[PDB]
Amino acid sequence: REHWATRLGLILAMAGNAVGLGNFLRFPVQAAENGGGAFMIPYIIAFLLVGIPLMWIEWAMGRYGGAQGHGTTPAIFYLLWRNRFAKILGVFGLWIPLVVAIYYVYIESWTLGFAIKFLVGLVPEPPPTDPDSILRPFKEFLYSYIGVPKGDEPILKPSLFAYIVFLITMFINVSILIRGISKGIERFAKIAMPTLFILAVFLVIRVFLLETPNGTAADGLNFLWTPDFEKLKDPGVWIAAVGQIFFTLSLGFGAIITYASYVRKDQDIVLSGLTAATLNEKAEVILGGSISIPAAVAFFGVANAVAIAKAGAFNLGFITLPAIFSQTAGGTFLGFLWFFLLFFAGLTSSIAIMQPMIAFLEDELKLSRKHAVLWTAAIVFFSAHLVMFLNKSLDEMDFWAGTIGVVFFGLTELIIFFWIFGADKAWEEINRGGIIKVPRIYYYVMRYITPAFLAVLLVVWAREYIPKIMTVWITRFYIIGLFLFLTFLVFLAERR
Ligand code: MET
Ligand code: NA
Ligand code: NA
Repeated sequence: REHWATRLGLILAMAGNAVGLGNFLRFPVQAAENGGGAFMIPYIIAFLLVGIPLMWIEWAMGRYGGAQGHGTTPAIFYLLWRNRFAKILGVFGLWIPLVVAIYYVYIESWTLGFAIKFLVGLVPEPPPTDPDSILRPFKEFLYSYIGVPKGDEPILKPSLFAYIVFLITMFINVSILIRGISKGIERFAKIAMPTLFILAVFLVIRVFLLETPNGTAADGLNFLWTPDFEKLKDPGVWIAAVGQIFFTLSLGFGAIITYASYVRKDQDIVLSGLTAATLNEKAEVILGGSISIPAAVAFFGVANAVAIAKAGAFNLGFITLPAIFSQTAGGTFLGFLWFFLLFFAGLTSSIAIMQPMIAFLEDELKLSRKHAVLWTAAIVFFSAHLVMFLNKSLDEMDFWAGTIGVVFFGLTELIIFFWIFGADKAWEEINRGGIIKVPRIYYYVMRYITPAFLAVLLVVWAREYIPKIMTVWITRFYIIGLFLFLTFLVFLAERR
């Protein structure tokens, strides 16, 4: 079985798995929509009670399975719980990263295409002192690239350039993935993560220098770090906080498990997972939180920044921030750096979510690495046409697979590992070979606090939020077919 070549490379590949678009696009939106600093008290709490324990649990399950040649949750759930229903529940660990990949690589292609056009200077030229006169050209720029209808008709018409960039992005993902774990993902992570850090630091420094008559970036930093204890009672704040922790840490996507399956049987996983989780949080709260919101607040004020963030997740990243840059010296090249930062973040994360499907085809169906990568590329590329041309299909996939799915699967893996497989056996497997050992209190957090926390979250989410959500049926129909297809592939694997 393949294994990570170096200790540093494993850490940077796991950091590249965690540090993604969610750090710079989803997190600023989630923070601004939920009270700014009010979002930060539950966030930190969730990171301590859910993020860190589930990270260690997914690392342990990955390495345990990889020691037996299984990097995917169907086989791993069966090894932890010899039952056919465990294999069915494992199918979710292939279904989530596939559906997430279908729209995540497409969003990644957006960043690459915007990076290209901004580098070449093919950007709108707003008239040099109206907020709408500056925002509207970039709103049309994004709407033309993805093909947003001027009305609400549910058909999208992406530009030919966007489609070509999507093919190029799929090609780039394949070129990295086809070279394996050590010579592909690891070697590229060693390059992308320093590039990602440097770009983020330069953007943070440049944003800190922004001052307009409406405020400064310091006001955005204040808003982000001003506590609001009156929101701690709101369940919606905790739902967003835990969902953001799940998303940003790649928990419940099956990616951490698959990556950890290439960690050697005796190599450390406690400090490694802790370092990767800490690197992700530094990138998120320090770097991600200091670019979008501070620049937005500096130009528009705290009032309009929150309103723009409420306009959607893409508005802050693809319309507002490029427009704000368009009013500063050289801001087009600054916008290029922003989208290039986003692209490397998306790329290091997209290779991670597509590795589970690759690992299943390699481990269980005995396909070659080339054919596993190429067939995974085919399934993702083909299925992506649904997201490309059917309006609001991307949102439905992110809800079922990337939002409810990850929390349900996180509770599922925790219960299989710490309740069915054995709390003491799981604790021994987590701490085995660790350069440091997990604090004793976390044993009770993993056994009682985390599953009770996640169970209450899911119950609240089901009773209070999902009935309202219940052409979206086309997307539901298709992703159900994807689950049946993976179920059939699991059936073929066990029959072999
Ligand atoms: C594509 S891996 C899941 C998302 C990733 N953790 C992010 O923060 O963007
Ligand atoms: Na992240
Ligand atoms: Na990434």
